[PDB]
Amino acid sequence: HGWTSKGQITVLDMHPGSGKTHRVLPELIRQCIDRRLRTLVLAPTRVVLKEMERALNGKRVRFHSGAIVDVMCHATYVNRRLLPQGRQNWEVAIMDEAHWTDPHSIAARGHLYTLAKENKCALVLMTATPPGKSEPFPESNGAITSEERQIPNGEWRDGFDWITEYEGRTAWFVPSIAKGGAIARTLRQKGKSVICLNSKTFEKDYSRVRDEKPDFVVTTDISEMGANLDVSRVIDGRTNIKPEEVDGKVELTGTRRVTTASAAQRRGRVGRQDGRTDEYIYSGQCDDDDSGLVQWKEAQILLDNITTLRGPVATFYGPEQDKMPEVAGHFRLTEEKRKHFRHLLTHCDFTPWLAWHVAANVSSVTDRSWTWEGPEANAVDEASGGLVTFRSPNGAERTLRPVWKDARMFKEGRDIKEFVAYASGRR
Repeated sequence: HGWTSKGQITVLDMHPGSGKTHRVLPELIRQCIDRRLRTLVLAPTRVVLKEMERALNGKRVRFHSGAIVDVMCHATYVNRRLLPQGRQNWEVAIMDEAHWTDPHSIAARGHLYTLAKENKCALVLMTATPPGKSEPFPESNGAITSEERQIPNGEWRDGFDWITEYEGRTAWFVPSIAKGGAIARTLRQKGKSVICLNSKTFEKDYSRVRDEKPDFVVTTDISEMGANLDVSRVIDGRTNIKPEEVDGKVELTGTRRVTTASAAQRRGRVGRQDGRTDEYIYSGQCDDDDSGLVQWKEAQILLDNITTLRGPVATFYGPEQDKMPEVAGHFRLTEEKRKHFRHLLTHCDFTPWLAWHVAANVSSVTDRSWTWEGPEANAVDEASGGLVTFRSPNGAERTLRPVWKDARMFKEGRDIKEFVAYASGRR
């Protein structure tokens, strides 16, 4: 009765240096291929999928963009299950970097957990910070000196000489793309090479880190899911952006303290070379209560729409179930509305929150009046001056003013011009 038995859940929590990708994953897959089990492997990012492809060199595996092993991203798995026909089951599921609080990652591990509890598959979660109780300063075979210092929260001129006098390469974690922009401006002004990694740039620019060896990588939490930045120092203000639903709108004002699992992953970027002691420089405390974030509602929206009313009630993975904001099934859509939802998610780059509000409520898929018929206060500032305006296909001038306002559609990685392409009926 081993790890590939239907209903077994294994958590592999090993640190860097224990052979996870190059020794442990290829052995897990060899056993699955030997036992002729249909096997699913989930990577968080295409970057990690490329590493797996190298580690699984010379095995019979299908990588998504004869084989009984399928390797794909967390998000690809969820987006496939939103299709009527995308619902074949695997007998063994292995999820890498399974701590990610991206909504698709939460719903993926919730779904696989639900199947494993109904004895439909075996589940392996691989993460150094399994969901549940975390420690901020885990001991490993890595050497890390952790020290608390005041850290700039934006541009600085004088002081903080320890930042620029350090010899060797740094990863600086920032709460948002905007804050990262500020830090990168000052670092470049002071003669340092900088690469910015975030939701928008990670998949394209991660490879530049190995190639260019910049003095600083200025990174959002995107780097907490398997990024090997080859740095000797982490700078960590221990903050993140706080997307939350307030008065029926998604807001992006100010910040929250990172979870302990997040602080541990940020610290976890260093300590990778046996024999070398690295630095983790931090400011302030962690906060484990992230239950107020819109990510839990978004993950329930996805999980509700990749399970059936007939199939028994789905849950988030073990301890995350306390953070499911409504009774399971609450956000389930009709086939017809789920087709609209999936289109907005996959073709229009909508957030789950906004794709759900639109698909659930709008009179028809080809209506765009919801983008200008909202309350006055839902307008968007235009960089060039005034409020954002566009022309409908009928040629009428509109002021962008959506019925459902999600601030994430207008900054933090997304351009207003892509949303105006939707609203103007060009997408």
